[PDB]
Amino acid sequence: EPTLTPDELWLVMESYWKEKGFVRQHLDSYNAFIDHGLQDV
Repeated sequence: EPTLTPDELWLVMESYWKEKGFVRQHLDSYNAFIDHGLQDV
């Protein structure tokens, strides 16, 4: 079978950034600090 193309693999990676954003590391980790961070200190 004509395996995919190098152009359908674009549509997989296009769904990666419209689902989760680009500022992930700051935003997501701080989100966990509110839940389980303050209570343990």
